[PDB]
Order: sequence, then structure tokens, then C-alpha cells
Amino acid sequence: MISGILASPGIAFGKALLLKEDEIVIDRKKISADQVDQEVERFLSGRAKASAQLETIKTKAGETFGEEKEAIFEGHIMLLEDEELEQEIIALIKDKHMTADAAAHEVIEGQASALEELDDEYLKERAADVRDIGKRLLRNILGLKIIDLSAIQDEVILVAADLTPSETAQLNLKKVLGFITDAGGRTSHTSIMARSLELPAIVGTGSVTSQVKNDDYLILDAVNNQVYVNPTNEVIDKMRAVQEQVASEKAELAKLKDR
Repeated sequence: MISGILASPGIAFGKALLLKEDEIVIDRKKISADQVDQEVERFLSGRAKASAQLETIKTKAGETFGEEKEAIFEGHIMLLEDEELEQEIIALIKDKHMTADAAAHEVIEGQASALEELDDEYLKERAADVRDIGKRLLRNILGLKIIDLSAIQDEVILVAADLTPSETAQLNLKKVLGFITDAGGRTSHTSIMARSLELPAIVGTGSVTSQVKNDDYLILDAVNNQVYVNPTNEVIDKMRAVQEQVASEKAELAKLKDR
């Protein structure tokens, strides 16, 4: 009964790939002047990584969708390498004895919160794009593990509460079989992918992430706008024939030569 908004029609079979995230724990402990010097190297040299990460993703955005998307990630690096937000972070770590994780979170706490005080969905939706830049920066300071979605080797379905341009900029469109997310969809960056690529997808799933686990066997219908979870062979075998009869009845468009 999973009623979504249906992005594009089509039918695909594959295992559920649930993208879960480990909650990050920030340490609010005060360090000693003997560990402050290390925070700067962890942050200074750390930025060497975050700068290299987004940079590497920046080229994937231009080599995957094309140039016009590089300008968006190009400014996202300027904000991260901002010499101004740099002096403020440093000072805090040294003046408030804050950890690069805590101090870095403070600045990012006002950049996102301050944009929420604006009355414009454009600068606001930027708040979500800005927080995403801090999240990665945090996982880099703690060297936390990063989810490598651009390294899939088995064809499966993609399930997630929602995906940000970055994830979509590095996603692999050669091993993915479809995109399923519970995001309103009105103007969800996901839909724009499913629409320009005409591939089949759904976005208003709502709580499928609370009904499916990863590895779960699913079947996307994108015809009746419905997803089947753990279906009996009777329904699979029965659809496999009719279903493929559609792709073949579609290849009947290849037969659009009789006319």
C-alpha cells in the first residue's frame, strides 16, 4: 500500500540497499594547552582531506552530470576554505579550549541556524546544503568511516530517507537499478535525476525506510505506483511473464515498423 508520487513508470527487481548512518558523538571535554597544538594539525591537515574529498566529488559532479554542476560544488569549497571561518574556528579551539569537533560544530551551528532565520526557501534549502558540508568535515576529523556508494559491485535498489546533491553527484548510474526515497518529491533533487534520466523511481514513499531493511528482496512496479515486499513466487513467476511481456510489448514499439 506504499503510495508514493511515482517519478517515472517502469518495473525492476533487486535487493534493498538501506543507507543507514551512525550518529556522530561530539566531545564537549576541555583539552589542555598540550593537546591544543594537535587540534590545529588535526584541523589544518584535516582540511587537507576534506578539501581533497569535496574536490574529488566536484569532478565527479562535472564528469557525471556535466559542468553546470561544478559551479555549485566550487563555491561549497570556498565556504569550507573560507579564511574567515578559519580564523574563527582556530581562535575558539585556542581561546575556549574547544575540540576541533566541538568548535567546528559551533560555527556550523550558526551558519545553518542563521539561514533558518531568513524568509526565503532558497537561502534556507542552502542551510541543509551547508550542514552537509559540516557533517563531512566532522567525519574527517574523527576519521569516521565514510559510506562508499560509488563502489557498488552488485546491482541492487537504492533506498534512503533522502539524498543530497553530493551523494547524487558521486552515485553510480551503471550499477544502480532505481532510486527509492521518502522525500516529498515536489522539487526533490532525486526526482530531477529520475526525470532527466527518465529512469523509474518514487519519492513520496514516506516510511519505507521504517518497513524495509537492507538485503530485503523487493520488486518495484512503478505502474500501479506500489512496491511489493517479500512477494511469493506465485506473484513473481506470474509477473515475470506478463511483466516482461510489457518490455516485449514495448519492443513492439521497436516493431513500430509495421506502421
